[PDB]
Amino acid sequence: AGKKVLIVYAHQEPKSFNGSLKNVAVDELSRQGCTVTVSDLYAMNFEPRATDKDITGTLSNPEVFNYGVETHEAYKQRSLASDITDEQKKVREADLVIFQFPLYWFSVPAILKGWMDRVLCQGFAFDIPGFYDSGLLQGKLALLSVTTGGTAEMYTKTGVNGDSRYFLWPLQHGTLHFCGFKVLAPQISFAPEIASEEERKGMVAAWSQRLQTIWKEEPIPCTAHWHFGQ
Amino acid sequence: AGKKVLIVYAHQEPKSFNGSLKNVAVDELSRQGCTVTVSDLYAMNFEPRATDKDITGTLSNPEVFNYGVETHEAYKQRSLASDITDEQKKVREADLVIFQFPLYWFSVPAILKGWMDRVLCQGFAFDIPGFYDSGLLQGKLALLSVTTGGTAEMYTKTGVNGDSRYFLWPLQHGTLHFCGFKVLAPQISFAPEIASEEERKGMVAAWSQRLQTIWKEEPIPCTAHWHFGQ
Ligand SMILES: Cc1cc2nc3c(=O)[nH]c(=O)nc-3n(C[C@H](O)[C@H](O)[C@H](O)COP(=O)(O)OP(=O)(O)OC[C@H]3O[C@@H](n4cnc5c(N)ncnc54)[C@H](O)[C@@H]3O)c2cc1C
Ligand SMILES: Cc1cc2nc3c(=O)[nH]c(=O)nc-3n(C[C@H](O)[C@H](O)[C@H](O)COP(=O)(O)OP(=O)(O)OC[C@H]3O[C@@H](n4cnc5c(N)ncnc54)[C@H](O)[C@@H]3O)c2cc1C
Ligand SMILES: CC1=CC(=O)c2ccccc2C1=O
Ligand SMILES: CC1=CC(=O)c2ccccc2C1=O
Ligand SMILES: [Zn+2]
Ligand SMILES: [Zn+2]
Repeated sequence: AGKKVLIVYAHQEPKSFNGSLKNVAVDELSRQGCTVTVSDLYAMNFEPRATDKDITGTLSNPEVFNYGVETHEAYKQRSLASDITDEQKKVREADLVIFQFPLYWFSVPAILKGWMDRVLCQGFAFDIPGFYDSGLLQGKLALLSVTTGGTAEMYTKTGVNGDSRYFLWPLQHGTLHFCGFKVLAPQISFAPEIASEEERKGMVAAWSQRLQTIWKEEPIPCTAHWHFGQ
Repeated sequence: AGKKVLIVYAHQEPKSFNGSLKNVAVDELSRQGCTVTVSDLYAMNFEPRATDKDITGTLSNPEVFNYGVETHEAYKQRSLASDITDEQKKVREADLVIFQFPLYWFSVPAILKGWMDRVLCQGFAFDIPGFYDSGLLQGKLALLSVTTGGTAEMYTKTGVNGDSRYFLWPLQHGTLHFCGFKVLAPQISFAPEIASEEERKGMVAAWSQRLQTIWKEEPIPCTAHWHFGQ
């Protein structure tokens, strides 16, 4: 049996370092004989806003709209917006979910944040109780491929931007692990725009190279200690 | 003389605890005689996507689209989308910027993330010469008024969600401090949905009451130590 992979891609320019790191993952994983699917959010013009338009049935409480309550109900009633369910299908079948994106304000670009806000709804990605170790999407793997504007030094404990693991907390722990995902070590391609053509090629190569043995990797200890190191 | 406050509001329902917190802020601040403006993102159906549409006119390089470069150029060129500039006019005139939003995946809702991604562009919010303590928007105050689903205990250093100061890093340090803002201690109305009518009123009341002396408040030492250290 093989593996299914979903690459949530968030970048406007196809000729970008992000586009390349995505094409690379597709080429490599496909070469391995893996089933690959890519969600080019910008190309799809994915709706980032969480509104009442995400529910197609009668609202539970039309007087006071509570997005969480409504989407949770909609998911169970199979009345969620189509674009939401489409992504949920790809995630449900995936064994590995890779997020390819440029660092936007120490987090993910708005279009990607919307993906996470609307797709990973209650009932699908988690329950109460049913998060973190017992998240509904448990068993699946997750990996963040982030390119940055700042350099590696900038992202050290004593660096101006602080340790890179600090901003990974919301994404890796608060989102991914919360949904049950097993987080693999993030892939951070530091300051490509500053790097030389050769250094860039090295970063792209390093990605492909790592992917060759991606299925043999063990997930990181998604704990507060891993991110902050007390 | 006088004070200007911009409240970037991010919530779908006017009858929500978030709507109430925003309304109260408008009340107290207006009572104080302050100049108050509110950006109801959802009502405005604000565009969270950072696309080429954000630039009006000829792109500096239409062959390869680089958002940060295109926008920075468009800012200096006065070729940015009106919806972005409008928000920039408000921010530039404000003395205090309050963000009212529910916690979405240890961060801000996608619509709000978009506001931060598109409005706080290079040339306006920051620039190679100035960031963090030398950020372009230096001198201005900033405050995050966030409501959470999880209780306070869940947000302790030894809790499931970890210390609240952890998820605040990317927002307070990575975004606000990066632009030069003076970050005031955040206001976190923990699990309002779970709280009793009595407890909630206490949360709302604490919000307005705090607003009475906001101008006498000292900006928190936005350091890594503050967020993670002891
Ligand atoms: C809204 C916003 C917020 C931001 N927030 C942050 C932040 O919080 N922290 C931070 O550090 N940075 C930040 N930045 C910067 C952002 O992280 C970088 O712009 C981004 O990571 C760069 O990646 P890119 O794909 O856009 O690269 P590109 O601009 O495409 O640069 C890559 C270069 O490599 C070339 N190239 C493409 N493919 C290949 C290939 N296969 N081999 C060799 N060369 C190739 C490209 O053509 C180009 O010359 C922000 C920028 C914006 C617009
Ligand atoms: C995509 C998504 C991601 C999420 N991620 C997180 C996360 O990372 N962490 C986390 O902890 N939670 C998370 N949540 C939950 C979210 O943080 C909470 O649902 C939200 O903060 C609750 O705030 P609210 O304004 O919607 O409250 P409401 O649902 O409006 O509840 C307030 C209650 O008080 C009533 N009320 C209204 N006005 C007043 C008033 N003036 N005085 C008294 N009572 C009043 C309301 O009608 C209601 O009964 C997430 C939810 C979603 C949809
Ligand atoms: C927040 C931020 C930090 C960077 O180091 C950086 C470097 C180069 C371009 C943009 C950015 C940016 O927006
Ligand atoms: C991450 C997260 C944590 C909560 O405590 C919570 C509570 C109620 C609804 C949703 C959430 C949520 O998404
Ligand atoms: Zn974790
Ligand atoms: Zn800071």
